[PDB]
Amino acid sequence: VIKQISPLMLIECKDDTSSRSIYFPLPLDDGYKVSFNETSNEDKVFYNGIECPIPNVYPASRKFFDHKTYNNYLFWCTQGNNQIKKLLSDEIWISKMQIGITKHVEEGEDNDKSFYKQEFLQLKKSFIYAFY
RNA sequence: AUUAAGACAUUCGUGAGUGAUUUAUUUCCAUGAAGUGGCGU
Repeated sequence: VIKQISPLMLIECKDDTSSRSIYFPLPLDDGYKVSFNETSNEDKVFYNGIECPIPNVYPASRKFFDHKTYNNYLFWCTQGNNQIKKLLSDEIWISKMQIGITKHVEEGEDNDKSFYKQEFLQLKKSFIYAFY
């Protein structure tokens, strides 16, 4: 019966019929322009293996890639009026840590495993999961 | 039938023990039980 299942989508349903804003993770080079090998036979890299031509990442806006200010992996993106709308991961999801026990009242039970910690996530109000 | 299912942050636990509303302080200071005699030169 089931033939095709689309990847799970993050959909923002705000108000009215309007439209569904499909949210995607930010590509790992959002505002970074990578400038690969200027072919001059020199300055290669060994990626645990064979030749690879020395990526050069610039802030696409010069300096170089500073990894102390790299946060494209904490962002989610959606279609805009010719610019990318960036939403932080912690705004989409809310995290909760739950303490759980077994009251164990009785008389002779061994209190040996009566404690656990559970992480529960909550999607923001105007956010739904969807797939085809 | 899906890295699922199942599980009270619960059991025990006195806001309690010690502790003078006590110490210091004159109901005292001033003050006359006193004044006058009267009647017929």
